[PDB]
Amino acid sequence: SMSYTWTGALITPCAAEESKLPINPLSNSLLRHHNMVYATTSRSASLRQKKVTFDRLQVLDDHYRDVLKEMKAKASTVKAKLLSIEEACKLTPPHSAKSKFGYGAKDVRNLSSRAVNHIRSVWEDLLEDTETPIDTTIMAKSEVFCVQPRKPARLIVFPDLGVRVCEKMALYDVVSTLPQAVMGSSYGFQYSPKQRVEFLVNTWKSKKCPMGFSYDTRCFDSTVTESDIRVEESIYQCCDLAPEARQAIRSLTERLYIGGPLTNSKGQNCGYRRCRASGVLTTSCGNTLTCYLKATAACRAAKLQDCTMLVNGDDLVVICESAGTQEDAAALRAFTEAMTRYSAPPGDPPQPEYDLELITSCSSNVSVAHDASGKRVYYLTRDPTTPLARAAWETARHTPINSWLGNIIMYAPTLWARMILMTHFFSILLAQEQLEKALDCQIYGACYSIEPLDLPQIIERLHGLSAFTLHSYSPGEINRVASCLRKLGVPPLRTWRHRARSVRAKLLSQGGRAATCGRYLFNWAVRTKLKLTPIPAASQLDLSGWFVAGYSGGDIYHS
Ligand SMILES: Cc1ccc(S(=O)(=O)Nc2ccc(Oc3ccc(C(=O)O)cc3)cc2C(=O)O)cc1
Ligand SMILES: [Mg+2]
Repeated sequence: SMSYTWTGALITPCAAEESKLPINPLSNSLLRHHNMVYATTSRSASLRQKKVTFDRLQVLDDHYRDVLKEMKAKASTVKAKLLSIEEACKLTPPHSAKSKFGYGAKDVRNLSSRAVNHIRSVWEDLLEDTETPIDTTIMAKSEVFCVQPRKPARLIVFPDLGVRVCEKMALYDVVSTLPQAVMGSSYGFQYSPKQRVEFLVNTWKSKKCPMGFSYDTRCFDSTVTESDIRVEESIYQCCDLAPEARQAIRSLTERLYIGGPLTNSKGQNCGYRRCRASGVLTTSCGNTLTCYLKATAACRAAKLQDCTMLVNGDDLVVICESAGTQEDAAALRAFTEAMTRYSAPPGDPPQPEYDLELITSCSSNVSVAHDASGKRVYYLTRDPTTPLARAAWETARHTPINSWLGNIIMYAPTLWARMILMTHFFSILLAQEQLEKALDCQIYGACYSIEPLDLPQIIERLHGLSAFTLHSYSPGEINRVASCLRKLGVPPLRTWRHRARSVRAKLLSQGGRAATCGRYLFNWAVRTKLKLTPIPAASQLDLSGWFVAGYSGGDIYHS
């Protein structure tokens, strides 16, 4: 069927939309070619609609059914709990989109009577009505990028706040534990960056002759069929569930997940969706299961040998035993035709890779550097263009979510995160006296509130002390960074080193945690290297829930 149907009403913004990076003294200090940075707006929605609107072709075979059963066998071992209204409310980010029924995220978090009572009526409605398509809002997403040698806006679709809290009640526990139970080590979100690198590196070295490839599905959400979503529900249904949770899942599947009506911000009927909605709780888990199911079966169809996969939502990376250059290229092509029949045609043409550093997955790649001892150390990195562009935008404009903070956290060991992001934001924060103010950022889609001053302990725990001593990065990595800086008009190494020494001096003079940030985060900026010993606070850190599951588009806040 058609992924989308349109009435002709426009996808409208609900306020003024900024498209250009402001000329700001602070941001200009980070990136000078401000004209290369732009934010997508509803003005390009029409372009996106065209690309995501098409008929889906799907042919299921024995391999598909075989794998599905294997997956359900594992799902069968799970017992999901069903969250209380209060537990669900507490999972709503403070900046979550308000309800059209007289209450916002704040009322939900504070368990206001109007919010809880409306939430209860919505739940009761899910138990009683198994057919009525739930309404959803379609909006053009506002994201920042750097121009290329421009991307149209992504379209997000999400139900009312009341429904969102109900989703949490019925499926939060499911989407948090089912993926790992069914997919085991193949489930990417259970890994921290370091553990992802470890898994990838060990898998790679475990092959006699490794061959790997990332597989990019063209607009994955739109390729998801009604069949796919019901297959997804069938897996969820193998879980031991509370009666009400079971009905809620059945109802949400038919009324929301398989599709439904689209309404713009002006309240006008916009069209109909028959594919994955980007803004529901099951999107990450659902996409991961779907991608995993299709790929695993595609692998069997292509006769790839000793396949080891890593799936993060619609992101897939496979590492196998090579059968030789020619055979590999043919097998990859067969794999692709298999995925195509399953309704997951390729966007960028997949290509086999024989150098692990050249494989980009989850927008990142593995690279190696050296610690102070001179020992090789693997770590996760990525082209810094987008991170830097967004860092600039966030410097000039206040944003609910600070991607720079998440990038410092997730890419702490990288040359660019340390040289530029750390230096830039700490100098600004120290100057504005806000080192103590907690800020929100996202990790695998979930929102977290973090204190910049705790960064040293966080980095030590997630990446190890070596994150503060890496040097001698790869020529490929160094060149990518340097070319990025020239492209965006970002100051050179020497400028950042000078700025870094300057902030480090100040951080040290403040004592306490600031001093710790100065010693560990910027030891790279000085010749007189301080001794970096284990930070006591890094022992009493509970960072386990950070890497349990993916929640992008799931409106999740972890506290
Ligand atoms: C966190 C960090 C760690 C070590 C150093 S270093 O000064 O000890 N060595 C390097 C300094 C710059 C660099 O990569 C660049 C970056 C920018 C430019 C440039 O501005 O053109 C040139 C080389 C790579 C390395 C290395 O150890 O491999 C600087 C920053
Ligand atoms: Mg894709």
